[PDB]
Amino acid sequence: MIHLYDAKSFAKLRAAQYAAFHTDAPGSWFDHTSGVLESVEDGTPVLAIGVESGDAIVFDKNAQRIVAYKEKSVKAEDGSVSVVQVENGFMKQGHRGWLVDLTGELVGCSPVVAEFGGHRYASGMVIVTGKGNSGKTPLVHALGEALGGKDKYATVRFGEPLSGYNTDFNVFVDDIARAMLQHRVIVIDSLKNVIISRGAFDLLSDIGAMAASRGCVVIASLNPTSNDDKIVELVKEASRSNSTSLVISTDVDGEWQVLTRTGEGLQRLTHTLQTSYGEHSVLTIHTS
Amino acid sequence: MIHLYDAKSFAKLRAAQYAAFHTDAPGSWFDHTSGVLESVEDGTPVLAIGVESGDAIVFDKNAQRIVAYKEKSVKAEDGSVSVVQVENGFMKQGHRGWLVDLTGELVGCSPVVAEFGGHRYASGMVIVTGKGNSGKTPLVHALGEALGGKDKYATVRFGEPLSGYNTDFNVFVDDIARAMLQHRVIVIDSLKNVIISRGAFDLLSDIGAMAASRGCVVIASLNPTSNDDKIVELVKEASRSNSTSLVISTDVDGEWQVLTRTGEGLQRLTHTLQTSYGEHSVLTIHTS
Amino acid sequence: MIHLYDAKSFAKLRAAQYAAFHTDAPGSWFDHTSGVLESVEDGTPVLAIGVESGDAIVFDKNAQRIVAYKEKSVKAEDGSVSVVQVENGFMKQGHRGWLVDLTGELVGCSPVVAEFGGHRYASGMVIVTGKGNSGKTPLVHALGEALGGKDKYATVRFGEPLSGYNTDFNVFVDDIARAMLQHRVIVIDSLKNVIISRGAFDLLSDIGAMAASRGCVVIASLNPTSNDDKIVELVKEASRSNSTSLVISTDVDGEWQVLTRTGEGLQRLTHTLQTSYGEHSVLTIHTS
Amino acid sequence: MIHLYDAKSFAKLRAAQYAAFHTDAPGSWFDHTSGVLESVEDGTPVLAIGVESGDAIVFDKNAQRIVAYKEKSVKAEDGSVSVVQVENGFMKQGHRGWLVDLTGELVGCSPVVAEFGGHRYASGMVIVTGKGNSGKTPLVHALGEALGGKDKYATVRFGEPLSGYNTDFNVFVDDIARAMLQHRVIVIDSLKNVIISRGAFDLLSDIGAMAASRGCVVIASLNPTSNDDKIVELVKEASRSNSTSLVISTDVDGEWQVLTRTGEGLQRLTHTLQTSYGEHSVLTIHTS
Amino acid sequence: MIHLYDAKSFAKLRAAQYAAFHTDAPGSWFDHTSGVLESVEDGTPVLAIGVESGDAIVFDKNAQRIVAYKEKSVKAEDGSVSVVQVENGFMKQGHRGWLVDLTGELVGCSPVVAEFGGHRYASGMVIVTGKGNSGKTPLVHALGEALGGKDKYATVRFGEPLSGYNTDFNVFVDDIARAMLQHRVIVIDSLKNVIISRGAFDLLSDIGAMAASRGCVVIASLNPTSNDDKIVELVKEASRSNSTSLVISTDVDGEWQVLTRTGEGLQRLTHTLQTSYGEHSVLTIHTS
Amino acid sequence: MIHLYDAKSFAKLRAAQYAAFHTDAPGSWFDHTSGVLESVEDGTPVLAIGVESGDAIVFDKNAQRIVAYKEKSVKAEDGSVSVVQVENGFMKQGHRGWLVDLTGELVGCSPVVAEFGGHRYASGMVIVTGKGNSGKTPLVHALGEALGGKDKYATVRFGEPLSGYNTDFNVFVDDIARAMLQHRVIVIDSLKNVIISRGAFDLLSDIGAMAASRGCVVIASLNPTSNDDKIVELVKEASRSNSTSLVISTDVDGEWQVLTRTGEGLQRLTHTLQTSYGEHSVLTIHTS
Ligand SMILES: Nc1ncnc2c1ncn2[C@@H]1O[C@H](COP(=O)(O)OP(=O)(O)O)[C@@H](O)[C@H]1O
Ligand SMILES: Nc1ncnc2c1ncn2[C@@H]1O[C@H](COP(=O)(O)OP(=O)(O)O)[C@@H](O)[C@H]1O
Ligand SMILES: Nc1ncnc2c1ncn2[C@@H]1O[C@H](COP(=O)(O)OP(=O)(O)O)[C@@H](O)[C@H]1O
Ligand SMILES: Nc1ncnc2c1ncn2[C@@H]1O[C@H](COP(=O)(O)OP(=O)(O)O)[C@@H](O)[C@H]1O
Ligand SMILES: Nc1ncnc2c1ncn2[C@@H]1O[C@H](COP(=O)(O)OP(=O)(O)O)[C@@H](O)[C@H]1O
Ligand SMILES: Nc1ncnc2c1ncn2[C@@H]1O[C@H](COP(=O)(O)OP(=O)(O)O)[C@@H](O)[C@H]1O
Ligand SMILES: [Mg+2]
Ligand SMILES: [Mg+2]
Ligand SMILES: [Mg+2]
Ligand SMILES: [Mg+2]
Ligand SMILES: [Mg+2]
Ligand SMILES: [Mg+2]
Repeated sequence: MIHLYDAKSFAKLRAAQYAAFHTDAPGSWFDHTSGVLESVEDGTPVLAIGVESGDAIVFDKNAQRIVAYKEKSVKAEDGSVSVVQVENGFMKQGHRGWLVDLTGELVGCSPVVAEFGGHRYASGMVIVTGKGNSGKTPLVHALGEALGGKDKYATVRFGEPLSGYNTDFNVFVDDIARAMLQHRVIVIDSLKNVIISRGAFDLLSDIGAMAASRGCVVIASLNPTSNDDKIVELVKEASRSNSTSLVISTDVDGEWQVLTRTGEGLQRLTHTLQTSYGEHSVLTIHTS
Repeated sequence: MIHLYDAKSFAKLRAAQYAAFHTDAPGSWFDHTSGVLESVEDGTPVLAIGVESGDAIVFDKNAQRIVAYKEKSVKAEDGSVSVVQVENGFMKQGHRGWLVDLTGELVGCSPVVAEFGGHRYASGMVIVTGKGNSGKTPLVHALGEALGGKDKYATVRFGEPLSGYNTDFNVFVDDIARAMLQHRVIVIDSLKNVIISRGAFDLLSDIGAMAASRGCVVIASLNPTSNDDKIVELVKEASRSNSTSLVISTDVDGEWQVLTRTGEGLQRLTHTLQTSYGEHSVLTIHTS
Repeated sequence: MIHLYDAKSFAKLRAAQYAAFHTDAPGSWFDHTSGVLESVEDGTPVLAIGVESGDAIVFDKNAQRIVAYKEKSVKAEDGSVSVVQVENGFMKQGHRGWLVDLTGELVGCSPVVAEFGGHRYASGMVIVTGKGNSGKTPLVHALGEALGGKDKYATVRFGEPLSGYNTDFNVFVDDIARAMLQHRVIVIDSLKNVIISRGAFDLLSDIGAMAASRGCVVIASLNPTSNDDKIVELVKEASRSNSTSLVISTDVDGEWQVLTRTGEGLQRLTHTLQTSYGEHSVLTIHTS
Repeated sequence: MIHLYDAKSFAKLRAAQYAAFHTDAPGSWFDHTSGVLESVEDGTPVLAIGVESGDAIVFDKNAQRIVAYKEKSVKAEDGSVSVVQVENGFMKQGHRGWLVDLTGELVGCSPVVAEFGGHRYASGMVIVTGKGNSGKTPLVHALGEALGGKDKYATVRFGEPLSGYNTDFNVFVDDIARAMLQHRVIVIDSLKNVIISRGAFDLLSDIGAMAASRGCVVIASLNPTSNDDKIVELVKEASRSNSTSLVISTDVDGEWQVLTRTGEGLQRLTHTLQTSYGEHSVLTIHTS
Repeated sequence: MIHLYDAKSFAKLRAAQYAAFHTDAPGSWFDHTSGVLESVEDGTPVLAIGVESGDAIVFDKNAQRIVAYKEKSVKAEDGSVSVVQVENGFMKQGHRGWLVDLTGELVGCSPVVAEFGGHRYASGMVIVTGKGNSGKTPLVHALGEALGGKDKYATVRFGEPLSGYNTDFNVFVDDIARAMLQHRVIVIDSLKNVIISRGAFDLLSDIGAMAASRGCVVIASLNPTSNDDKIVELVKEASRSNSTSLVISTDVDGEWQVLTRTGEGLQRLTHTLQTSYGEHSVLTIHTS
Repeated sequence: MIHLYDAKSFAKLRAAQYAAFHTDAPGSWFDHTSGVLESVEDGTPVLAIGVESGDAIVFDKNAQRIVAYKEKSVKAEDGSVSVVQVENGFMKQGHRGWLVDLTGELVGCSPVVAEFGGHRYASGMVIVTGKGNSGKTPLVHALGEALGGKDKYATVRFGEPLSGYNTDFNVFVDDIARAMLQHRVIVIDSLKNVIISRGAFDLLSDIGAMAASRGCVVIASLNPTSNDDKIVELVKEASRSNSTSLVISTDVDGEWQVLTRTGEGLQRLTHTLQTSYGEHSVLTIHTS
């Protein structure tokens, strides 16, 4: 919905957004939205996501697809009306994204998802990309483990000529919905096949916000299949745009740069990462 | 409708347009159209706006969508006939834009929306853009506050990987209609995802005029996701074209230029803005 | 229809075409076609024009849209057959353009629409364009007044972020049909939003001839939203092509060049225009 | 249909093709096909031509459109089967082009259409083009008169902002069919609006052969609306390709070059033309 | 179908393919498939070829189109199933290409179609192209005669502004099917209008193989209508790709180069051709 | 489905993936999935693959197309639900790829398909490409024989102007499904005609993973029909992307480089190949 502000309420909002990243307990936001989701009435649509065609499928709090749901409406504080209707396994009415309010008046944040190596990481979309054929896969997985911390991280595999990899876009989105609905730390191996169909385009556009709202982090690998020219710069551009945080390779081997958007209109941060390989290509991110 | 003129009536028109920006009390035009809107018969369509598909949805004076409305016509002074019909929540007949006359014979104006720091600002579409990754978001919000003055400004959020941001174009237009129907000062955070679908294209084309007619100002952020080359110049071009006023960054940090179209065939004005950051990235525009 | 010629009839045609611009009383052609139109049977389709989709709407001599009209045919001298049929507010049968013969055997002319400042001006399409952000709007209006002479000129407003401006293409064409059917001098403020949909493309293609045939002049503003490069030259090219006359800005401030096509295969003329601003940006074209 | 050859029959064919241009009486071929057409059964489809959409309309020997024609077939010498069927004013079955055999075994010719100034001219498509804004219209008309000789030439007007010009593609093709069915010399003023829709594309592809087969000549003006760069060379290229003969302007004023294809695999000829203007821009081609 | 191989069967295959070009009696393959075709049950579909739309028409051994054919299936050695069904004159089921097995286990060959001037020529698609406006038409016909030898060669005419030339793609494919079904040597004058519609694209893709399988040769003219730049090189590229043999012009007048693919994975051969003109542009290829 | 990991389970996965290529008995994975497939219930869909249109056809364990299959669902460990439904010979419900789990928890592998010349080769997609018109066909076949070892390799022929070659994309995919379902080593001669339709695009995207999952290797020829410029580098790029292993030609004649992806996030290997020709172009890869 839309929000109204004057100098005073605006200053309160910014402080709140600033706190959501800098002072809130890492992962607290995720815990909060988890509570919101489980309090939702059984059978209630909570998430709509677009499929390849452009239509969208709907899920409930248990990551189960909703096939039929008689039209229902809701009136917001803003005075706007939200309406949802699922028919024949497709959203007849409604919009893509979260179908229940997780944020409330607190919007425009990059909820702290985790803390590691002396740095706070934001939830939302995190694109790992840069100089082709580098160690992007090893890096997303190490990051997945580090940010998961005490928790296991979820892995969504898509579009790679390796065993067991799904290459059907509709299964892919189904995997993403389940992931964001049930896990704080998520890895998507190769966004290569997405970058275009309507559903695919919808994904670039919706994922970051969906994740940021849930308070989860989606760490996606994006190796520029394109040339080895300054075309990567265009990819890196289209990435800072659709991402909450960016992670790109550098001149120095094993080194990556992390560019984080800490929130709406807030300062963008940058810190470095040093990594090394161990047995069976398991990558480790040096902390201290 | 069309209007006829001879040297004398034309000179009267120009003086009137000139007055609408230079001498009218700031915000008076908004107040006037507000009165026109509330005098409208209950259930009467007042605004039609295109959705992604290209079809358009219709609203009444209370920003409530009209779903069914039996065909009805009206005969203008021009002799032309206006017809509106809504069926199944879509305009069966009519046109995009205001469905009731707010301007009358006084057209081609840039109604003064507010006065601040010794400068008058025009209503209509205001695009804030320029050298990528600058302080565009902080700037639209400060401007929102400044022009709102005694009033709160409305904020429409769209297409950013931040928490609570809607990424569905149809919700977006719904948010814009409600805003222009109820608030004089409006901020749209990121027009990035719009720039293309038919509805999106319709938006660039219709917004400025819809706002100018209402007498409200829509301050939209437009960070060129494109290259960091002279591609921004093309964006800045496509912006002077669809905007009533333009605000672009300069060589000097914190400094912006405001290019205003004061009205049909009237002189274009330019003045400078100096800004600075405070706590939690709240931007302040220096007045005196 | 098609016309046959031998050296002698051809010479008579050229003399007639030459006369239609050089010796006929300015505006006499308009008066003539007005008479032809009013003699048309009531309810008879006289003008068909394409809408955005590509379909076309039909009007009668009073600029009223025809919604239903049972198929009817006519046999020309050429032996060809003209057929018109309107159903559900759309041309089921027929062609775009004038649906009744206004020209007869006298075709390929640039009927003199007016005389001013010692120069004769042709009817048809007149595009005013050149070096971006110049005084194109002030210029079309001054021209509108000058060529209107004793008569008021009609103003069609479209696609500008100013108050009261229509931004819906279908209303636009409706405004153009009414204008050409009832006024000898017409101004279209901004063809910017047209230059593409089928209806829009149809417009560039049909307007000049429709106007030339009616004997009216359509003075359209065309500010190249494009770059500030030699892209304007391409616009200026696409303009000499679809126009009867061209008006472009020069190196010298306030000066414009008028390139006129005086008729089929006839000589193209060029003369200069000196202008200056007065109060409220009202432009004046210096005569003597 | 397809034809079989051995060295001997091939040599006979080439001699025949050579004769069709070099020794046959100018215009004899046209006379011959005229006889073939008038011997055709009444109501029999003889010519099919594509309209803008891609569908095609059918005509009889009197240039009257056929609206309904029950399926009918014919077996050729080749063993192939020709089938025609018209329903609802459109070819349900059949192909574009001549629907009755005018050529027989004698194909691949450029029938001499006329002789003038000591040169033989071929029937078929003749494109007049070159350096923009030159005297193309005056040139096609003089050529029309010269090649018409004792006969009047037919003039098809299309896509120019002049009075009486049709701008509807479907009327255009209707005009072309009637012309080729009834006149040996034809002028098409401006192919500018054709160069793209399916019908338009069909035209470039079919006209030359239709004309060559009939034994008539279609002299079309093609002023490159495009740049004033070496883009004209690309137009001149696309012209030698779809034309039987080419006529292009030179460095010298009033001078044109005529490049003629004398027949299948035969030598291409070139000769020069000197022209001058008289009263009312009537152009004259110097003979002796 | 698919074929299985080990080192030994593979070596047998290669020897067989090598034999099909180097030692088999020229034209023997054509004779063989002719026998296979005539042994086919009456009314049995034998060839399917795509029309402009993308659908395909079906023919029987006598080059007669099949309009209705009740679904029928066949089980191959490979275990795969072939199914054909024609309804309303279109392939409801089946695939493009030969509908009966002509090759068997012997695939990947370039059957020798003829011997002339001390060189063996392969069946399949032969594209004659190179430096624009050269003697391509004279060359395909001389080649047609030479390879036809004791037999007449068939000529398919398409897309040229000459008398009697078909310009309808559907008639064209109909002509090609009849040709390949009844003649060993075939000439297609101008593939210019094909190079794009689906049917046209299908043609480039299917012809070479259809011809190679039949054991006939299709000699097609392809004059690059494109620029006179290194764009011909791109055409020459797209030609080596879709052709069995390539024939291109050289620096020396009258000289051409013949690049032949002798078979699957086999060596590509090249030899030169010297030609000269006689009366009526009949070209002769010098043998001894 | 999605998989969850912590540092420990992740390390176990990587070791397992590493083992699938480095220590498992060559071809053991293929044998394993063969067992899984034959244990599948009769009539059960096991593989779905896209056809040109974009729809997909379904096969059972015997490579027989399924035409009708009443909707059926399955619940995975992940909690996700797999659903399949075939109607009118097309997948009404389901996804492209394997319809039964062959991998299980062991995903992201490059199963060793064979060992030869002291090197292990991975299953999945193998693209052979590089400097145009080289010995790509001889190379894929030698590789087919070498990797087949004790077994015969399967050969799928497509899009080449040679005898017996299928040029219909739908037959092609039918050939690929049968191959991957029944043979460990597969050769596809020319992917040239695929590189675009939806089905074709689906193929590039799905094949590698389908093969890797089955444990079979698809060796495809890809001669860049494109220029002879650095366009091949772009092809070589689009190839490393969709391939499990890459084989490209070098400066040295007969020499090729083999770039292998050994598994998810694992090290990429490179080794060289020396080859020579024998009789009838049979290529031999030098081992010792
Ligand atoms: N032990 C290692 N030492 C150095 N580099 C390694 C090691 N293990 C893996 N890599 C690199 O990690 C990458 C493998 O993961 P992959 O997903 O295929 O690559 P990418 O991130 O470029 O998409 C490769 O570029 C590979 O060369
Ligand atoms: N306190 C500050 N001092 C200097 N720059 C700031 C400060 N706070 C925010 N910014 C800048 O404001 C911008 C943040 O808002 P954001 O919307 O993400 O950027 P943009 O306007 O480029 O779209 C960033 O470019 C950030 O670097
Ligand atoms: N009094 C004036 N003196 C000089 N220039 C003026 C004056 N009044 C208006 N203009 C110019 O006229 C133009 C305003 O009309 P507008 O329609 O917005 O421009 P354009 O013709 O470039 O589309 C502007 O370029 C403005 O700078
Ligand atoms: N008497 C004349 N002397 C010199 N040029 C002339 C004369 N009459 C006409 N022209 C030229 O003939 C052309 C007019 O015909 P038009 O159809 O508009 O041009 P185009 O052939 O370039 O399409 C113009 O280029 C004009 O300048
Ligand atoms: N007797 C001849 N001497 C030299 N060239 C000739 C002779 N006869 C024909 N030609 C050339 O043969 C070609 C004619 O056949 P055509 O099909 O029109 O050409 P193309 O092969 O370029 O498509 C022309 O380029 C023409 O100049
Ligand atoms: N005996 C041989 N010696 C050298 N080169 C050969 C030999 N046999 C075949 N070749 C080469 O192998 C290739 C033939 O297979 P083909 O599929 O047509 O080529 P490509 O791999 O370029 O697609 C050709 O480039 C040919 O010149
Ligand atoms: Mg990766
Ligand atoms: Mg912003
Ligand atoms: Mg203007
Ligand atoms: Mg002309
Ligand atoms: Mg040719
Ligand atoms: Mg090959």
